[PDB]
Formats: sequence, C-alpha cells, structure tokens
Amino acid sequence: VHHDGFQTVKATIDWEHPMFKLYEKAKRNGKWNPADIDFSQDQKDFASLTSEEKISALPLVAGFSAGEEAVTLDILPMAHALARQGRLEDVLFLTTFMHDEAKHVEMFSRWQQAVGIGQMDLSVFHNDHYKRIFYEALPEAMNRLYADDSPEAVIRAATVYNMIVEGTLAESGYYTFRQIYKKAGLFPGLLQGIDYLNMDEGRHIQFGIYTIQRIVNEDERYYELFIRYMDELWPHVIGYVDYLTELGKRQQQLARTYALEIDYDLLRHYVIKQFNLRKKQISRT
Amino acid sequence: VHHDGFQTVKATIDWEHPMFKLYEKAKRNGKWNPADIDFSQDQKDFASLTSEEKISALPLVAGFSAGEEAVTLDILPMAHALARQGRLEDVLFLTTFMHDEAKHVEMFSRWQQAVGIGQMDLSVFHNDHYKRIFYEALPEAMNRLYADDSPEAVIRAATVYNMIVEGTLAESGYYTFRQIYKKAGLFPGLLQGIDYLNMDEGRHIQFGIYTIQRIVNEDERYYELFIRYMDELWPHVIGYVDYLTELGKRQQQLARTYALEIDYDLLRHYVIKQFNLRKKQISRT
Ligand SMILES: CCCCCCCCCCCCCCCC(=O)O
Ligand SMILES: CCCCCCCCCCCCCCCC(=O)O
Ligand SMILES: [Fe+3]
Ligand SMILES: [Fe+3]
Ligand SMILES: [Fe+3]
Ligand SMILES: [Fe+3]
Repeated sequence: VHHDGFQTVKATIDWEHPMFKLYEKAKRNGKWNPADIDFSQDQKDFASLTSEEKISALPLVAGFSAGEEAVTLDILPMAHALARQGRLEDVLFLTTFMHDEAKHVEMFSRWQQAVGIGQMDLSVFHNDHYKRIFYEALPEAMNRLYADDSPEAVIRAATVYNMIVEGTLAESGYYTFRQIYKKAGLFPGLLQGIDYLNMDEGRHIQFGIYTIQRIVNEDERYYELFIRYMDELWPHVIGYVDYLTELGKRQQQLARTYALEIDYDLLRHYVIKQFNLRKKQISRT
Repeated sequence: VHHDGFQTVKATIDWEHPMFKLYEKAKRNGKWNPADIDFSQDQKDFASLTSEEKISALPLVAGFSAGEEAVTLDILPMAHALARQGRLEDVLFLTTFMHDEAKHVEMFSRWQQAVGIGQMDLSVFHNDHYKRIFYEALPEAMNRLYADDSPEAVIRAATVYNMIVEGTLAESGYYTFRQIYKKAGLFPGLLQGIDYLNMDEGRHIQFGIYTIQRIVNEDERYYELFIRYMDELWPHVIGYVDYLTELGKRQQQLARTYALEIDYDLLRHYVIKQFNLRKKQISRT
C-alpha cells in the first residue's frame, strides 16, 4: 500500500543509528570483487589431484554454494518487513547484506567453473539434515515475515539465518577450509575468497545480534524463545556435521597425500563452541 | 515455500546472461561512496543565498529525496518475484540496483544535513500529481507482484518504475540540476552526486528495457499494454513538471542573481522528449 510520507523529506537519516554505522562500514570494507580473484592455480591444483582426492573437497563446496544461494533469495522478506516498519537504516544496511551474498554465490560458482566441475551436480552431498535447514526451515522462517512480522517471527528468522546458518555453520565452514586446504597449500584463489566471505559474515552476524537483542530488550521473555529456536535446529546442524565427518573419514587419500592430520573431533568441537558462543552474545536482561 | 534445488549446485551462473553482464558492470562502475563527497562548499553557497534564493532549490531536492526513498523500498517486490521465478542472474543484478538506490537516499540526505535544512519538512513541495505517482501508483504497481507476477503485472511495474520514475522524471531532473546549478557554479558536492546518480541510472533503465522487451518478445500484444501504461501516467508527470515550473517562475531571485536564463519551455520539452524516447526503446516485434 501507499507511502504516508518519507523520512528523508521530513527529516534525515538517523546518522547515529547502529545499522547506519554498520552500513557505512559495509561500504568501506565491501569493495572486493570475485571477478578479480585469480583461480588459475586452483585449476591446476584440482587437475593434479586423483579422483579420490578430487572428491574430498566437494561436499563442503556443495554445502556453501547452495547455502549462499538460499540466503541471497531468503533475505528479501526481512528487508521487506523492516521496510514496512519504517526502519530505514536497517534497510540501507540490508542492501549491503544482499549484495554481499550475491558476491558469495558468484565466488563459489566461479571456482566450480574454473576447476572444471560446473557441469557436475553436487546436490548428491546434501543429506536430509542439510535439506531440512536450507531447503525448508530457512525459507519457511523468512517467508513467514510477509504475513507475520511479530517480534516472535522476527526473532525466529534472525535466529535461523544469522545465528545458525551464518553464525554456526558458515563460521565453522570457514574454519574447516583453513584447517584443511590452507595447510595443504591448495586452492589459493578459493581461500582468498573465503577470507573475504569471513570478513563480510562479521557484519551479517552483527545485524542478527542487533535484531534479536532489540526485541529481547522490549520483553525478556523473548530470550527463552531465542534459546528454544537455537536448540530446535541443533540436531540438524550436528547431523549435517556428522555426515560430512563420515564422508571425510571414508575418503582420506587427500589427507595422506598432503600430510594433514585432520582432527575431525576438533572441527566438531568448533561447531559446538560456535553454537554456544552465539547463544552467549544475546543478553536476557 | 521450499527450495527444490539450487542452480549453482546443479550447474553454474549463466555467465552470458545479459543481467549477469549488467551485474558485472555495476560492480565495476558502482564504487562511489556518498560519504566521500565534500559538501563544505555547498554549505557556504547555501548560507550565502537570500531566503528567496534558498527556497528556489528545495522543490527539486524534495522531489528527489522522496523519490530515492520510495524506489529503495519499492524495488524489493520485483526482486522477490524474479527470485521466485528462478531468475538468479536478474536477482544478482537487483542487489546492485537496491544498493545504488540506498546510496542515492544517503547522498541527498547528507546534502540536506550539510546545508542546514535537515530539520525542514520538504513535503510541502509534493503536489497531488507527485503524490499520485510516488505515494500511490509506484508502490501499488510493485507490491502487486507479491500476489500476481503475471507478464501483465511485471510489465506495469517496470513501466512505472524504470520507464516513468527513472527514465522520464529522474533523467529530466538530472538535466535540470545541471542546467540551473552547474551553470551558476553552485553546489559542487551536490552536482558531483548527481553525476554519480546519473551513471547508476543508466543500468536501472537498462534492466527495465530488458524486462519489458523479454515479455514483449513472447507476445507482441504486450507492446500495447506498455504504451497504455506509459500514457496513463503522463498527466501526472507533466502535472508535476508544470507545478515545479510555476514555482520556478514565481521565485526568480536566484536566476537574476546568477545570470541564468532558465528556459522552462526547454526543460518541459526535455521531459516530453525523454518520455517519447523511452517508448521508442521497446520494439513491438
Ligand atoms: C566437518 C566440519 C563442519 C563444518 C560445517 C560446514 C558448513 C558448510 C555449509 C555452509 C552453509 C553456508 C551458509 C552461508 C551463509 C552466508 O553466506 O551468509
Ligand atoms: C521543471 C523540470 C522538471 C524536472 C523533473 C524533476 C523530477 C524530480 C523528481 C525525481 C524523482 C526521482 C526518482 C528517483 C528514481 C531513482 O532514484 O532511480
Ligand atoms: Fe554468505
Ligand atoms: Fe552471510
Ligand atoms: Fe536513484
Ligand atoms: Fe534508479
């Protein structure tokens, strides 16, 4: 429906708003372009590998590529809901959030193209637990906001997207990439991309913390809802992590070749740490 | 609802898609930051003016500030509709479109703040015709896409937003700013912003041409709909232009002071030219 008026005609941007400040930082720190990354060495690395070694890296890339695409599509309802609420500074920031995720989709798709696996269907490495999070729960929670923008709905959406998908899974994925391939000296272009992604992710997670905390600040009983929604998704998080771990343990040729002692118990504890850490960044009071 | 799968897992980005190419150009040409513009001379210019001269520049700024804010909010339904249709490259491009409009909102709001009119309510310079376009028709046409993404609905939305608001009014506004203030040597910061806006606008209009043409290409009877929707809005376009012209003719102190022979008949013909020119960029066949 209609606009009743416009904030930048009646007044100005709220220059001191936390999300205006986050928007300003995003513009300053968000200049990187996936089209500038040199993937030539990645191509050679991947070709050098045996078929067994080649397969090793793909489950993780499969999880990220679909994840970036899901979040690019599924952030749009949040931008709409906050826009309808007149939260202009949040919307300005969210334009940087969405543009970041677009570059993340682009970065992984360029890597796949470059190393010669674009024609390969990597959906085979999404198990039921992954599908429950990314094919179902994420888009359910975000799309709800089109018809229900209650504090309850907004907390559930920020929890699944910013605190679980980004703050638990994506963060653990970046850590895993560096623990495995940065050590091996493999895929320098991909690891350059991962570093830029991990920098962007910082702002995405901070938006989710801001959003969940400002709702909790109104009524501390929303804190219990946050914790509950975090716990509801945990079985699928660890169920996916456990599935990737088993794939990893079954095809170890890459680790042998490159002298990597991949401690899967250390990666598993990192996921658990991330999850608990995100819980602690929200204050009940 | 759920994702059935993901294009960048099954395959890759369509690298040859026109909107992927437009997205790539947006990243290359879209680096400018309103926070870097030096408005110090603008502040001094505005303070130097008499109250009568001060008032001269504000109707145009009022029209732009509200316009940028409306389009920042009202592009979100188009991104959603194309996302739901699986048009991934269009969505990637649209993240740059939305982020551009956010910077446009920011740029005018920084100028208002800097010259000392942020506290002034400029809604007084929106007449009924302006309100019909920006407070009503624009958001009606875009929001429709949430429940009706038929070719008819998508053509009406691209027509009002890209071909009328951007391709006719915004373009004519940029031309007007340069005809008046660039001549006077006034407001260098604002005119630097206008140049960056006008560069961005090129891509926005090209998205609308692409969108309307790909629908017309399917069925040439959609051409008649395009023309009809262009004509429906014309009375409000010229009605706003005529209102600004009369304000201009009533307070001429700025033009006298700075030796500007502001040909309002030339600006009016420029609007008419723009409108007819946009019609001609769509081919029936
Ligand atoms: C065995 C170690 C487990 C590591 C967990 C790997 C997680 C891979 C899936 C990542 C999903 C990516 C979500 C992207 C979110 C975003 O782009 O903001
Ligand atoms: C007297 C000369 C008439 C000139 C017409 C001035 C138009 C001013 C209003 C501009 C609306 C701005 C719309 C912004 C669109 C966008 O930012 O993409
Ligand atoms: Fe991402
Ligand atoms: Fe993210
Ligand atoms: Fe604009
Ligand atoms: Fe525009």
